[PDB]
Amino acid sequence: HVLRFGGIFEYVESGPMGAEELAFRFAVNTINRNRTLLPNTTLTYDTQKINLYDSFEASKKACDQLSLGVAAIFGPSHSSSANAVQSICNALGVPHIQTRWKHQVSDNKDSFYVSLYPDFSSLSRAILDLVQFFKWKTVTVVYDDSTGLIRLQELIKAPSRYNLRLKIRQLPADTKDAKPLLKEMKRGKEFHVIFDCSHEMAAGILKQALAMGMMTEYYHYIFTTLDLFALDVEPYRYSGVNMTGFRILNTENTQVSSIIEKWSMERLQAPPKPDSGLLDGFMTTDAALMYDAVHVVSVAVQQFPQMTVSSLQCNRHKPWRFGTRFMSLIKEAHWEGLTGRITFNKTNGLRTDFDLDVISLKEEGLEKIGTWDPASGLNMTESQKGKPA
Amino acid sequence: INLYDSFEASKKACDQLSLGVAAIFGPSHSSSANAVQSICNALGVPHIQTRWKHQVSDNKDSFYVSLYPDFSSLSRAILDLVQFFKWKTVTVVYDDSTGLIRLQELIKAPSRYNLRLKIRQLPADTKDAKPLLKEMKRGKEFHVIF
Amino acid sequence: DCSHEMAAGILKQALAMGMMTEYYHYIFTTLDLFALDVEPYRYSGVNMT
Ligand SMILES: *[C@@H]1O[C@H](CO)[C@@H](O[C@@H]2O[C@H](CO)[C@@H](O[C@H]3O[C@H](CO[C@H]4O[C@H](CO)[C@@H](O)[C@H](O)[C@@H]4O)[C@@H](O)[C@H](O[C@H]4O[C@H](CO)[C@@H](O)[C@H](O)[C@@H]4O)[C@@H]3O)[C@H](O)[C@H]2NC(C)=O)[C@H](O)[C@H]1NC(C)=O
Ligand SMILES: *[C@@H]1O[C@H](CO)[C@@H](O)[C@H](O)[C@H]1NC(C)=O
Ligand SMILES: *[C@@H]1O[C@H](CO)[C@@H](O)[C@H](O)[C@H]1NC(C)=O
Ligand SMILES: *[C@@H]1O[C@H](CO)[C@@H](O)[C@H](O)[C@H]1NC(C)=O
Repeated sequence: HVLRFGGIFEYVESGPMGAEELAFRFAVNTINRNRTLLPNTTLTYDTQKINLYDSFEASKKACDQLSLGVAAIFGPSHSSSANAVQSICNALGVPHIQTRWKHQVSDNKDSFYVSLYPDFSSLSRAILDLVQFFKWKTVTVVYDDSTGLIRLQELIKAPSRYNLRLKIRQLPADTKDAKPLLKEMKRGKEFHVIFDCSHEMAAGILKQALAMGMMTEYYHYIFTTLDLFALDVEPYRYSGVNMTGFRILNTENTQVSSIIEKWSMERLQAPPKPDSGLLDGFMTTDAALMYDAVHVVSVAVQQFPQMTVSSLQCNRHKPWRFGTRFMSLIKEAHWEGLTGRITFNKTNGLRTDFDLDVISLKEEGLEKIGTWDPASGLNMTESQKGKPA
Repeated sequence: INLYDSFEASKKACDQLSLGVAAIFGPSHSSSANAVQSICNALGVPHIQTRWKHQVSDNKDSFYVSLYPDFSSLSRAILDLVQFFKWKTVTVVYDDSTGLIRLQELIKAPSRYNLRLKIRQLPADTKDAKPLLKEMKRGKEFHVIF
Repeated sequence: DCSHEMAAGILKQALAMGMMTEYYHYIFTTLDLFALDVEPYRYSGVNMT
């Protein structure tokens, strides 16, 4: 048996394609081999290359894929294109997967989509638990673009409950012009910084702060990104700095590291950039989310054997006859992947339960110092250091 | 047009441009206006937006105008009013998260002056303002902006 | 008190050790201070003389 998926990827001109497409093709190859699941059915796909930051081209490619006939469209990363693809697949009833966080409209009435990216409400309360553990009074939150203010909503609302002083600054459009901003932060004399940006932006900010001579024993940085292992701590390890972040890729598991070395040769197929200050040979988190997304789609479609793909039409409003049952089978599968266990909130379809672990910069590198959970709060080995009778 | 349906707005815009018009005065909701703006920017037809929507910082569309006042200038006017009134502690109360996009200069203004900020969000329904007003009275501050 | 090559080496090691603050003041007895790279330390607020 055969089954086709819908892949939409915002491509880059020249070089290799995006790492999400590499993870998608590698994951399809590892489902087409290694017969743990899907014995009677093989999986094919169809990838399209759409324009960066456009939604009409995304709608055209989604209608081309739906006229071709797919099982589930794997949506893009940009917010407006994901909104358009969410609208068309909601109107046609085809299930949708998001590997990237988008701004959720509160009064939107859609139910034909899931997003395996962790919710920033739970991430924001994880940051709140970490800043409550460190006993801070004045903190400065630095973001890059305005939508991050949506992503740190509970951090903004948290001075209404505690005695936490909080200042907020925005990084400029030019990535190398942080020197006035870091000069102002050095003049203001704050030593408690929460950065909210991508890992490449965080690497550029950290390098320009090293050129600023900022980080010491006094300063302390908390990064909201989940790609802290992509950075190199070689020019920052011996300076006594307490960079702290969150992780979701449980590299302690052996099969996870097997996936790491299975993706390492395709990573080094693309040339690295040593000037960027990024450690090559490591998974970005969205590739792991795409891997776990198509794996949980695979274990959901394994339970449904009568999956027939119909070439639906955008110009008509005839929904798929299997879309409701397939979505109501997707929305509860407890597949164990590279991001820990995967569960979906049944109210909205957003991933709100996960097992992060907090990492910190030690003198030997980045080490795991604890574990965050939504129900269990924040248990860590440092708090359980002194436990006498 | 239906409530919050970007594909329906896309289909109506396609049918209307197949009928042929000069310019389109699009919807009042942000996602459908974004889809209609992208479609008419791809097809060259001008767009006129009445209500403010969130602008993506790196969208290269140039076939659209907006007639709501820009919320950066509104935030600067609000900050001018607050700095005229000589205040220290304020409570920003919003309902939709895009208001945090709208009043971003007011949140950045503690880096400028010695302004104390308390920011609260109204609940999902409309009749449950009373617990927020009870928390407002119990928090013992008076300068409230909505 | 060293050569300018050892001065560049000890300056890179001091940058890696977080010595490049406003507190630290450095005096070099070598006469080749323009031979050193002025770029990665001139924004750190150090006092090199
Ligand atoms: C599916 O999505 C739902 C989204 O609506 C999830 O509901 C949300 O659940 C979280 C986690 O339980 C809630 O988080 C926290 O807030 C409560 C306090 O709210 C209390 O005050 C509110 C006042 O308006 C009420 O609305 C609440 O119902 C309740 O009256 C805290 O008690 C929680 O605390 C954890 O954190 C604090 C420190 O901050 C500790 O004191 C606690 O002991 C514990 O350590 C949370 O902070 C959230 O309120 C809730 N609702 C939303 C977002 O609207 C739902 O859980 C989710 N389900 C699954 C399965 O994923
Ligand atoms: C920073 O790290 C040191 C050693 O790792 C630790 O003793 C200290 O408590 C940390 N925090 C601060 C604020 O210095
Ligand atoms: C997590 O919490 C449990 C008890 O709640 C504790 O036994 C365990 O040691 C904690 N994990 C770590 C890494 O400290
Ligand atoms: C460093 O030089 C500045 C002048 O630029 C001076 O104000 C400051 O006191 C000096 N600091 C030390 C530690 O010598």
